Amino acid sequence: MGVTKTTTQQGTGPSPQVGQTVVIEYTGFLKDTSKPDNKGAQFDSSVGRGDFETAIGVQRVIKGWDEGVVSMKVGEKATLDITADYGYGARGFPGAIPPNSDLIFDVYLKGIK
Amino acid sequence: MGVTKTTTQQGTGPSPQVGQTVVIEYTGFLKDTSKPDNKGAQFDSSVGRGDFETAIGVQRVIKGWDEGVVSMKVGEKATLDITADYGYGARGFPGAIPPNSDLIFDVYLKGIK
Repeated sequence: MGVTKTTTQQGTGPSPQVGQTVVIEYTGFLKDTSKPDNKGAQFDSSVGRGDFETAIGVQRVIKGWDEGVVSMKVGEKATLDITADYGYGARGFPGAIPPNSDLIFDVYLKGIK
Repeated sequence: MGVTKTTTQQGTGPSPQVGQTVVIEYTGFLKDTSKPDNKGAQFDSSVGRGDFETAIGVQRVIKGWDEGVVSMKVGEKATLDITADYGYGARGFPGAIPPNSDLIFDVYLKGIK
């Protein structure tokens, strides 16, 4: 239950494998179960900044992204519900994410380099 | 070498010990040796918002803050040069801190609880 994925658009391209570079568009929200779609405050997004690129499965992003994205296919849009332990944990990230925050991300997998 | 400190204003109050809670004002920059004082892009600051309060020395914040702040006295202003090992490490934070980034922080210790 560290990360749960909900598919909102099915993709049919290849699925990322460990070490490949993925290209994603994303928006992140603090989870709040009292709010519509459990989405609390938006804390980050690639929208208007440029698609985000990272090698996947090699701990260069949070564990929920490493595990969620390798389960996706290019073209897929999904929402990842990530527990604090699979996100930024007790530290959080100062200025953006409080300690012990569950997270919701909309993720669109646009490519594998 | 994990964190090195330049004191820019001496403090004369008490110094924190491991496990105490500290009150700090800070600004964080990506290290960029092509820029004055090695300060690249500013990614976060408590200036204009409010002070950051945390238990110190117990891995609630990056190692460079744990060691750097413990070395300070209340009233002290210092600049910390923090290696990636002592900062946010291999993940960083998407759109703000790349993986394996050295960091520069201005820190100002304003209280111990």
